Amino acid sequence: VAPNRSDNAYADYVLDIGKRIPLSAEDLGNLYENVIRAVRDSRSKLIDQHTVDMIGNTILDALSRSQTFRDAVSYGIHNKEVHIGCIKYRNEYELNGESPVKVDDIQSLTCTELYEYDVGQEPILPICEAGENDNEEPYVSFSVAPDTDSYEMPSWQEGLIHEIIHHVTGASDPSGDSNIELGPTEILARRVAQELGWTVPDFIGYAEPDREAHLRGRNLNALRQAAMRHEDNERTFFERLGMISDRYEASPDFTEYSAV
Ligand SMILES: [Zn+2]
Repeated sequence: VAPNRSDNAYADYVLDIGKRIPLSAEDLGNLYENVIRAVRDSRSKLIDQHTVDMIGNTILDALSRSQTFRDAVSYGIHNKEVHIGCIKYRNEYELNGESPVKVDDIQSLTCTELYEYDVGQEPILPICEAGENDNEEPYVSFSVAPDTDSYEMPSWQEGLIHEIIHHVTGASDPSGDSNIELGPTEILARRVAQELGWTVPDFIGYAEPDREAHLRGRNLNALRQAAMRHEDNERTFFERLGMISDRYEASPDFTEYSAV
């Protein structure tokens, strides 16, 4: 009666059901407050204030201007998936397997090492996923935010929304090595992007080589931009990043960037 969480058809199945109780002005008003709070409470797991702002602004803009996003969010709330206000955000990264880098610790990385090797050989990669901690509290881990007005911004925004859709609809990515279908999560993310005017490349498969290479490129660039935003505080930037990646609570006020 219901499509598999992995089938393309799951996308329209959840939207139709979400439409049944649409978000009212009051509902929306409360979701704004909830989102602000969750983003605020995410600060200890994010890299800088810029990323905090971009995450917050992106979600609020999506709730505000995307019918699809509202429907997906309303579905979650009314049909026993995740309430958007429960999701917190992280910038977890991991070491790359093929990287030749002298270091073996995120904390000891440098800006030069990000720019030294191109895609394939970069030192670290973001963990992009929708997961939960031991308390079953839902989180999104995602790339640090690129610069305002960077080429990478719309794709980064689309990918952030993608991860949120995993929690909020229960939708999954394709079952295997899918080169010709996006899966329901990406379909929904792409519809949101279209409604919001976020230009992204027109891929047809979740795992087609061109998509893989694009994400890799986008992520490396976002990270390089983030590191450069904190060039003066290089050592503490990477300390904060390794700390997040080691799942420790970092300063909610971004102490490691203060004048001290
Ligand atoms: Zn996914």
